Amino acid sequence: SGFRKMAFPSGKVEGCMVQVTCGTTTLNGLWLDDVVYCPRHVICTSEDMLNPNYEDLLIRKSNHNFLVQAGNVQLRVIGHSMQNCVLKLKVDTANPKTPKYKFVRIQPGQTFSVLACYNGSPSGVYQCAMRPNFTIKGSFLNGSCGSVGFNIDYDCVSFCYMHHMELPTGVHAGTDLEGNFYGPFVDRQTAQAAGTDTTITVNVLAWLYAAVINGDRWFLNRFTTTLNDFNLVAMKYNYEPLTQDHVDILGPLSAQTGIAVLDMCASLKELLQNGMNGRTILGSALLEDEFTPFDVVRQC
Amino acid sequence: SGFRKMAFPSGKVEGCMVQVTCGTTTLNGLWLDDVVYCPRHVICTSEDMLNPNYEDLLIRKSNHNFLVQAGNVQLRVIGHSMQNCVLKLKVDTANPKTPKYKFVRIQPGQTFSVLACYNGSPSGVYQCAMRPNFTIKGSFLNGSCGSVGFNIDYDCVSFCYMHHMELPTGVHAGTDLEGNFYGPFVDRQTAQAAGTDTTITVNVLAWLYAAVINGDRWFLNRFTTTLNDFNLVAMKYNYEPLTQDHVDILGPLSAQTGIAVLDMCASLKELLQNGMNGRTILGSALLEDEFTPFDVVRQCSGVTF
Ligand SMILES: O=C(Nc1cncc2ccccc12)[C@@H]1CNCc2ccc(Cl)cc21
Ligand SMILES: O=C(Nc1cncc2ccccc12)[C@@H]1CNCc2ccc(Cl)cc21
Ligand SMILES: [Cl-]
Repeated sequence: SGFRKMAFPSGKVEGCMVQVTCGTTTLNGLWLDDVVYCPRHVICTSEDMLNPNYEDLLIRKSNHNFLVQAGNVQLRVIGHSMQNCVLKLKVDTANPKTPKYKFVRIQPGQTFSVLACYNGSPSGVYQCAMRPNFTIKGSFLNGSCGSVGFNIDYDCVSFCYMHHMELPTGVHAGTDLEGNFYGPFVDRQTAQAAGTDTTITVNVLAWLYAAVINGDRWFLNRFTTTLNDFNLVAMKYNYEPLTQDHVDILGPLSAQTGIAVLDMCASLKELLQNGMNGRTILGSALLEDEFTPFDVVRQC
Repeated sequence: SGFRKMAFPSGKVEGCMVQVTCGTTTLNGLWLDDVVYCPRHVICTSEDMLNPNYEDLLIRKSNHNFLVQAGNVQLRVIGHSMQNCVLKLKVDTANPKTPKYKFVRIQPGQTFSVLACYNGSPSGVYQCAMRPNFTIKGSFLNGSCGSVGFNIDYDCVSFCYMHHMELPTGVHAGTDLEGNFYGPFVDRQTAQAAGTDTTITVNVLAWLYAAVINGDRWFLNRFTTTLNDFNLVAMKYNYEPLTQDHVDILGPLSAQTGIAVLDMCASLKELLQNGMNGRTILGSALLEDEFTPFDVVRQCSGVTF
């Protein structure tokens, strides 16, 4: 029993964290096999940042301009290339701690663990979700760029996020490990704003099933709803539309608890209408949306 | 910016997790140097759990009865002894991945990271607090016994908790790494209940400072209070008493934000008597008490390990 916001054990990723320095800029890199992946903005100066021409800045660099430190050992850079917004630094040593890995691009609503690092040193691990507006509500200070988001399945690490920047609202933007940004963001200090954030409906429903599995049924009701009537109500509370894919995904949890997805959708509509009335669900006074249906099945 | 429930990086502890199987029971062990530490209830089965004489059950076990698996390698047990509610299995091989470590007993209100394991394999890491009633609101299923709680200070891992059991309310009970239970609990299948819990006041204040550091000031007010008047209010809302030690501990956060500890106490008093009024603090509608003052400073300063 119990339900916690739980991160994947970070050990497999800790052994990949390195410090990357180019001039006065220092940030984190991910050392996998003989390549160090890091944000390409490590080649920018604080002023260059408004309209950098990364191809122009990169062509002016040599392998020896990149200082890569793995613990107390300096790695030798023997090549460099740019793939979208990530810089790939070929090094002369394969990381002996390289786990079985994959690069996966995730969709909004997906969750992942973040290993927050400063100067190539892991400082903390927390759990995140890719918001529907493609930002992440992380906890990052200056120097955290290059910190990565990941999931572990079996002994395989799926790297899904690399931290690049903080937006004016305090939320974070980054790329997959192929350098493609999540969201309409660019690695430039130009005026950029996150779109209106919405609640991840499928995740809230999954969390309501987790509460039912943990013995909490107070919020249930005798009502059901159509998918269209649910979405009409959900939209008014800034909740993401629930698609038939989401309904299908909740099938296992619906079968396990005996509560049909549209029956749970009706409990959610009523919770949005009434609030919680001094009650909590799984120790929370708000509806939690950073647990996917997969996380719930895995943890419960 | 941002404030998350953040655990210590678990890598140093992952390299210590092993599977311990004795009879029909399989649980987790902590392999440090040439010793595997695990709950002593691994020697128990069905009849045993009811009324267990652990000295009697342990004396009949041979070393070869404890199957210890470290990854895909079986460790050889060359000795066994019991220290309080923890079983120590002497093995022939020192763990080459043994980090710099200490065994520390923590006090209620102190936080730690838990590396939840099943079959000697780490499955998740989460941050939690030792409640004032000595339970932990963890997330544990069957097979999680032997999972450990820890903090990291520089390069030294301080092991502070070993998971032993789940109480009927879904909360968890365990021991320090010397086998002494936190709380009035015993490792036996019997009627046991967690006492009425209280809110960790110093931790709520620390979290209010974290909210101020992150730009949330709506709850601040012009008022201050005496420590005695605050404690009279706090006792009414099942909040732990705030001592002068707590006030001193919050000094750095008070100096950083310009909000005196007793000034933040008057904010807490108004929040307790009036509520949040539809507003949230750091994305929460409840007052969070599982971040210590040190946790807030560490996260808002970026300390690495
Ligand atoms: O955002 C950035 N860094 C940070 C990243 N994360 C959390 C921070 C918190 C506090 C200060 C900085 C933080 C850098 C620097 N500031 C502008 C900028 C513009 C574009 C790009 Cl791609 C990177 C950056
Ligand atoms: O509590 C225990 N294990 C667990 C531990 N954590 C979370 C669980 C969740 C669900 C089932 C078991 C769980 C064991 C088994 N039940 C009786 C018992 C009595 C005494 C002792 Cl010391 C251990 C135990
Ligand atoms: Cl480093």
